[PDB]
Amino acid sequence: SEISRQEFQRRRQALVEQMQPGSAALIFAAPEVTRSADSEYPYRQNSDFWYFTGFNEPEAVLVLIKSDDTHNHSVLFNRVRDLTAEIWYGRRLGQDAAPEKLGVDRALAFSEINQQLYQLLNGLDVVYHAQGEYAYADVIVNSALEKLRKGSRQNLTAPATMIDWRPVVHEMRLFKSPEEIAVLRRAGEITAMAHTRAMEKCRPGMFEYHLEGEIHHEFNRHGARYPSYNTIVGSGENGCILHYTENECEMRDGDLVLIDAGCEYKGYAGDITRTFPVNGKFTQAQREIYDIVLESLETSLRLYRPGTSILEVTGEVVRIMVSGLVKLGILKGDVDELIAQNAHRPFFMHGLSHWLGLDVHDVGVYGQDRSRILEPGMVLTVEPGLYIAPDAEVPEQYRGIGIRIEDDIVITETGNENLTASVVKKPEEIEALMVAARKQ
Ligand SMILES: [Mn+2]
Ligand SMILES: [Mn+2]
Repeated sequence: SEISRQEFQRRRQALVEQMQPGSAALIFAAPEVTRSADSEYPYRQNSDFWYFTGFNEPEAVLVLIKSDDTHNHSVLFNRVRDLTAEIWYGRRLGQDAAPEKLGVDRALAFSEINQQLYQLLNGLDVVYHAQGEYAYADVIVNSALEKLRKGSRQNLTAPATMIDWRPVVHEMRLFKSPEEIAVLRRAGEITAMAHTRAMEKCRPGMFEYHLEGEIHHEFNRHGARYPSYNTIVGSGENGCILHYTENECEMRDGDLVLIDAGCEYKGYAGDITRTFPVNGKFTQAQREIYDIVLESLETSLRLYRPGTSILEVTGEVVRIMVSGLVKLGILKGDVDELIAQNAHRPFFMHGLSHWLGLDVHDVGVYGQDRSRILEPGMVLTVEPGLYIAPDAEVPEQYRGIGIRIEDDIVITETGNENLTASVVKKPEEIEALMVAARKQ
């Protein structure tokens, strides 16, 4: 699945629609990033730029100009085609194929941007710019405006009003279209298949990074070349570290292993977290902590729908965590009192949900304490967890236990759709899965 050319145009129009007459929106592409010396990291396009263009190239600037309520055109600045640069690095689009390929009106050379941009801005009243996003962008836009302020003798005028378009654009990215939901849906299946794979390959003696390998390979097998974020494979005490990415330790029999890994498919992120026994059989202590986290997840999945909020559902989860923690001796006291004093924080110290989209931790306003009312189109993760420090003053059997069980969902008109439910989470199911795999 993917975003059709019709859709990028629709997005560009949706933004233009909100623009004031006599203005221009400048959206810059992401700079190339060094990994070491004359080596660069696999290029990743700025998410906002990509959202409107789907163009995976550096040194590109999309300009949307709006004259009035029905008159608007677009200018794209991108790299000039060049034969030496194309024999070495990859094929470029160039100004000639650009207008047709990217659905833009005019396509100029990036090398000409400083000679061209001020001409495009001259005479307008407003210019939408994400000031501070990129330093190279700030230099360009500022000198275009300084040329305009300084050239009144040449009859040039600079738009006195600058407006950040991020709030507007991010508010748009917050609500997914059916096309996007279809992409994310695939991102979910791919990530789910990867998680199922790790569970089936896991054996005591294997290193944590080995499961990172199996996960990344499965991503690749379905056309998702890169992970949306750095893979977490924390076994034993490592599972207590939220973003444990070193994955350097040998997975031992008896310990649990928490895998937090997601694929990047057509620019969209997949978040899945699954915790399971390295040996395929949960101990009673492990099962006791797991059940509380699983109930938090299952209940939240049941609760999430239009009308509620992340804050509201989180309350139901805190309640479940405290109740369960008291029953095991991890917490001591009256449930309602412990709740009121937020007694779960030393064990569950992060949010229950984040927006999900082009960025794992997607854009979009949450509202104070993430209280915003959920509406159809919003896509989020559902990820309860309990991390009992190795030196926590609680019954020994719970020390060094880290468990998270994260699903990705879409708020539908009546409830929500679970994009990552194709990878098992119930303990009997996880055990059955691992046992079936260990035959062969
Ligand atoms: Mn997440
Ligand atoms: Mn995650």
